[PDB]
Amino acid sequence: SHWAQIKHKKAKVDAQRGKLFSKLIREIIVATRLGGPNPEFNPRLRTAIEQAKKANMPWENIERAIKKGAGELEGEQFEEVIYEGYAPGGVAVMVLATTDNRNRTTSEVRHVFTKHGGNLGASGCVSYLFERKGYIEVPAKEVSEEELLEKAIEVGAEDVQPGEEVHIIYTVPEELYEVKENLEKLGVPIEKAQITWKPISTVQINDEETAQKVIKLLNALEELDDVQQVIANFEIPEEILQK
Repeated sequence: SHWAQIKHKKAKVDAQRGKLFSKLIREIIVATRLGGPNPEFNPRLRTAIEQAKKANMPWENIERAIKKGAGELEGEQFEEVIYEGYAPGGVAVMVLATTDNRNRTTSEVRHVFTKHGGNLGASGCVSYLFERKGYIEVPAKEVSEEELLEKAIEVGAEDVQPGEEVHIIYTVPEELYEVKENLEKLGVPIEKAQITWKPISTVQINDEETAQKVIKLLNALEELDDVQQVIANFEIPEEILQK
């Protein structure tokens, strides 16, 4: 279950909503800038819109976000940037950010890494330790380990890992939406469907001291509005101590 920690079905559907919506708004903006404001020719946008609706984000905010990503070109500038660096214990970290000011975000990220004993590196310092994959989340509460494990295989997934709160399904990146579609067509609810990076191997970290620094670093990166996803290749002995 190495990092699938939303604590138990989302982090907080009350105090944390502004932050979550801010990130959903960014995804709609970038999906729009990347494949157009017309969802019919934009599967990513179709999915971003759906996730926003599922999270109870006002439809007026969803519409506003699409106009911002399309009415783009001067007066915005949101782009996706990938940061790569190392946390203590030799743990590799990729950070997927969507920002309107790269220099600003880079400094915020660099500060976070340094504060926690890590080090932001240059483009390419860790990506060879990960692979780009489709990532699908399905609510544990609503399905079963057994039924889901079978359906994942039935649709033809790359990798599956049960969860206490969420089950995770990985796919070939180009087949992310095809798999999502086939899973919903079989009755499986989808909580999230997005492109992510998956470690090709993990780094075992047994020093409880080091483990805590790694986790605080990752948590700190998550607290940045500019950050969409944080991925690391650590391997920690079943520990819930902290976020």
